[PDB]
Amino acid sequence: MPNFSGNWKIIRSENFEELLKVLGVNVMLRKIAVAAASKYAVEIKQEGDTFYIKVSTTVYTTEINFKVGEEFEEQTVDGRPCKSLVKWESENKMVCEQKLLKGEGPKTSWTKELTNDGELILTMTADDVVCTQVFVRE
Ligand SMILES: *C/C(=C/c1ccc(O)cc1)C(=O)OC
Repeated sequence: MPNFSGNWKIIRSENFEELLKVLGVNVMLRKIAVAAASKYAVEIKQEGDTFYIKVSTTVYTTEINFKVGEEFEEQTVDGRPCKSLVKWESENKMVCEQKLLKGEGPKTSWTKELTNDGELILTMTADDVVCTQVFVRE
């Protein structure tokens, strides 16, 4: 039965560069990252509240596994390791709060939501800045 499970392809990406700026990435790498972002693909497998997620671009791929409600280790958008915890906020929206393994830095979070119109919306937050990325089924 339809849930977050599937193969998703990005169609829109708002404020990605601004987010990277907040995370201290230099302009030239930001521009390359924006260009790289238009090939973001996401593969999800969901059973109950257990999730497998693989995000990839042209040259890079990362996988996470989590159970809602259970702390796990992942990276921030700028590849610093963090402790993560995901909770539901409604039937098809989840919110992840993150804490840096080492160091100090901006407060980062992310959300994933399946909409009525069959889109996947990712938001990624760093301090004051919110990046939104919209995906549709392949
Ligand atoms: C699901 C997910 C995907 C993602 C998208 C863009 C970038 O840059 C990293 C990761 C996520 O939870 O990331 C925060």
